Amino acid sequence: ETEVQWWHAMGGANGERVNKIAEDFNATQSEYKVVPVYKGNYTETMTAAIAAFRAKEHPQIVQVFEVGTATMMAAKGAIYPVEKLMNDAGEAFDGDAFLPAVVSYYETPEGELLSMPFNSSTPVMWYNKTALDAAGASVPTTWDEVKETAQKLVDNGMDCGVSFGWQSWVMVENFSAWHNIGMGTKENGFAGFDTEFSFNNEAVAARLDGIAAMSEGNLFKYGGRRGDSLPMFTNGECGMWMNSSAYYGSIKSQAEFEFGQTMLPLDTSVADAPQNSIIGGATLWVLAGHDEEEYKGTAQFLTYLSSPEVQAWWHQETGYVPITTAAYELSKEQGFYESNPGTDTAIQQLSLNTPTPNSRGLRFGNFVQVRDVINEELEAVWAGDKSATDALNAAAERGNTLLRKFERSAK
Ligand SMILES: O=P(O)(O)OC[C@H](O)CO
Repeated sequence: ETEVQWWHAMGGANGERVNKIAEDFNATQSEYKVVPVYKGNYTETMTAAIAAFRAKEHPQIVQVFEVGTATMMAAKGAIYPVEKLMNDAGEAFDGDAFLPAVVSYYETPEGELLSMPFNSSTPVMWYNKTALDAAGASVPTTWDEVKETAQKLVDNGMDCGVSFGWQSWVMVENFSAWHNIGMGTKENGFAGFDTEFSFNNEAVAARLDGIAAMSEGNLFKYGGRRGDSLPMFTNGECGMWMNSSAYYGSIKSQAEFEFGQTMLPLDTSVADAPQNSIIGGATLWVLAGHDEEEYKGTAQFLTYLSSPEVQAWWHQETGYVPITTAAYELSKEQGFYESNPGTDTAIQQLSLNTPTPNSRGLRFGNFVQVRDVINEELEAVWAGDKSATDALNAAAERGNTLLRKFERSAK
């Protein structure tokens, strides 16, 4: 058998599902063996795959988070564009089948998808319904309601009211799209490499300052980057938790309480109605430099991932959105949204209203490094070391240096 190495960043429950998908494909035919290899968080996984390319130890497939897309698109010669791979191997590829938001987010300026969609998400407001009920609180729709609900929870003895993971993705990137404000110039990077950051504005700053002020009295508690704060929610310590829809699998298995999810809170001091939320998660890039049989097996595995049944199973088990309309329709016909209330929140929120350039998503080179900058500066806010105005100004300044570095090399 010819092995197809797939380096990915799926840990915990979702990682076990990756291994089930690969092995199911391996059991259906006798020519190709997909070998999934966990390489760490998204940054570690992308870094590892790129570093391996010199020693020719790089995988056939690498999962690269949405953040890394501009960098991967500029890495011409390192990637095998998926449409060319599929045609070369004799496998179908129909980009139009993917959700419109996925297509608009990932397509090149000429309308081509270079990578294979797989795990797309958006942030939702997770909540402990048991704790809300005991506190006499309601599911919030606005930021004022988030604070009031947090107060009721803590008054009723909850350790803390609200927290969030992936804080830049949630409280800067998605917060901006949800309120139709720009994240950077040149249409959040889609219109040019000469972009600069625009999130250092009064709307974002005032919200971050408001959250920091909730630390007193434990209405808010910071619980770290990425998914580090997950056990705060599943242990029943915080009653509200904003993070990826893709925590559904972990939450369903680890939470001893009744849980729900709803759309992100609206900051009514910024807007009277929400816009839409934006993509998170990753896509699958095929790397150059391998042989024909390795690519044939890669293409056949991508076909296995393209089926509505596999896409629906992945969505149902993880909380990543159904990546195609067909997978959504299959899940609906199976009664999944009736039997599991709220699992259609993420797909609805991505397409809530006709998008604007501010709500398409983001495309910034070196955004892997900018993500660290933004997390560092937000941590300075939670620690009381900087105001949000100063922290965001520093994040935009440091981020702009990274954008200029990318622009200089992308020519
Ligand atoms: O937890 P995920 O896979 O939905 O990813 C969250 C963010 O989009 C990562 O940048």
